[PDB]
Amino acid sequence: TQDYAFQPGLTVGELLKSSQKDWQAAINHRFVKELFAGTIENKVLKDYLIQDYHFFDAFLSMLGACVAHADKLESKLRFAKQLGFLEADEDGYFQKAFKELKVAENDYLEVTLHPVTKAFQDLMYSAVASSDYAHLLVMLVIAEGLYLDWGSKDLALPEVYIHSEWINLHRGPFFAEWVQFLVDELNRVGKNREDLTELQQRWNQAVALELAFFDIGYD
Amino acid sequence: TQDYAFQPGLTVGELLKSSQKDWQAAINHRFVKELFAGTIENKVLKDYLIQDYHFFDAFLSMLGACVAHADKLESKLRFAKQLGFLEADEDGYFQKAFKELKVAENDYLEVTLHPVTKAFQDLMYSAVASSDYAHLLVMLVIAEGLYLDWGSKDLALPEVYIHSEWINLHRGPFFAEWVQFLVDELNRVGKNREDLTELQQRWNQAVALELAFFDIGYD
Repeated sequence: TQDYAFQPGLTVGELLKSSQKDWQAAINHRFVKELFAGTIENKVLKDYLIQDYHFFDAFLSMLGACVAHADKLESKLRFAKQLGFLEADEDGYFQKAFKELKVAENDYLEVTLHPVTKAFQDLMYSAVASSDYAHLLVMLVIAEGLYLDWGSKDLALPEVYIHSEWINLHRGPFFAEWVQFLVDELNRVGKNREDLTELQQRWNQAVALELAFFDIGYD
Repeated sequence: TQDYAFQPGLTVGELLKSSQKDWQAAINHRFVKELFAGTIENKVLKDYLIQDYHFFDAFLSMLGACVAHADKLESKLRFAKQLGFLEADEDGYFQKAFKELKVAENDYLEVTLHPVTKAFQDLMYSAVASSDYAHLLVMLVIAEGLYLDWGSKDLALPEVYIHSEWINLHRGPFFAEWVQFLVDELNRVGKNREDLTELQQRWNQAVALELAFFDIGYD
């Protein structure tokens, strides 16, 4: 019944059923509302972005691990394409946002990982350690799929670059096609697996952490 | 004493000493001579490129594993940048070259891996399996460094695209800077390692395989 910005199919559709409350709470979080309105306080966005730049570090590693462990050359190449985009456009955003928000390089070194950020990294690095494409895809479908689901909201875009660009990085046909690729891959490789319970446990925990992460800047 | 297109430094400089004969034989191979002259037979280039597109598959995986296992975010990002380049420009070359040489998708599925190609993949996938950044860098410094060393030769470039573009993909300031990055990284992480013998054994075997690979099209 629940609609999403992507077409979940069978396996991802099944995984989504147990995380619904967390998923909906995340995409309708205060953070998302205030970002779209342009009303979000700089201190809140700054704190979120500092923690998120650590997410991004482990996130690149997951994409790398998919290039390493995907079973199809075409899939490897699509991951490679996304990695090039992230180095150019997403890292570019972070550097511009930190300059605007007056975050020096060391003002990044010195910020402690929030317990949620630490939990998320642990979970991401365990997917890397598994060398298991399905476990990596669980993490990526959630991170990218949930961000597409809020990014795709029918709300007027805010005028300030540091607001609009964070939305635009998680919105639009290129990102939507990428998310559907990830979903299609998890449906492909997830189809007949013995360890669906383990995948579901990872899935549910990662959605919970996505929701908790949005509270970081409001602490 | 031996000059290279990159500055080897300490650790890479030491590794190079035991592979000199193979290295020089590879960069002065008939393949390289005939490619630069534009005299290489289509059948020879085709056979080489078909086997090389399997090298490229495992090669992307090694780059991915470096994004996953590099110890610095800046390094991860440089690997991510190179992966985007390879998906765009290098895969693009392969698709154009196969079209020109009339190699159908299935004329790729059906070609057996040459024993050298198989050996090289095994060695590349073992570096991936190690999750050890130094072992991955050994493989990448050799693959990219040796290709820069022949690609950088002071010989007039041939006129035919399928010849010139294979040279141009392994020549020039962007590729040279990439190779020096890789060397600098191996010098950084290789500096104090207990398993230098194991790294040297990998190194020497990979250079030997690079040399053998050039004979594939002449078999």
